[PDB]
Amino acid sequence: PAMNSVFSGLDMLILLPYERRGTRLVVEDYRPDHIYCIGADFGKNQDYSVFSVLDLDTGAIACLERMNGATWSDQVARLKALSEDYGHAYVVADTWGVGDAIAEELDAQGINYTPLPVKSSSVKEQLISNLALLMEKGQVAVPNDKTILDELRNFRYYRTASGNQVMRAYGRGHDDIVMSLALAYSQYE
Ligand SMILES: [Mn+2]
Repeated sequence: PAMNSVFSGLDMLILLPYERRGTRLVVEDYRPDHIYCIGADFGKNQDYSVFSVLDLDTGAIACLERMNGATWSDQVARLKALSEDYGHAYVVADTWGVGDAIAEELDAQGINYTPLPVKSSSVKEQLISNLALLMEKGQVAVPNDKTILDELRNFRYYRTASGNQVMRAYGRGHDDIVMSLALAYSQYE
């Protein structure tokens, strides 16, 4: 890792085998004795949407769905399906800048969700520092997928012109997986 890497506790990340079923990485099927939530980062234009199903009883990701270019309505429909598959799991939705259609459709489709708008660097810092702490404590468990692990590895610290800390992907990379995971783990106790 670089000097400015955010996830200094990557060595304590638990790596889980999975089956790739289309856009889903399935670690395990629904356990009805457990309670789940889903961290949801939507894709605005050609950005990736990522939905991370977290078993709140074990702290392990059960399923992660990722794609780009899906229509807004299809993103909501895929989220509905995931929620229903995991016992009407509640969605932690980053509602910031998603547009009226997704917001309206979450309600119109009766999706079980709570808003967590990632509306500033301060909110992002809260989410990320919680994920990083849980990770160092050996409480984060994710599909053992190189794309996921690489996005975590390449998440780094930078300073703005005003001196404020920001966190983002190295180079010209993506962080939708990082954010989806952080949205899920925001609920984990
Ligand atoms: Mn994103």
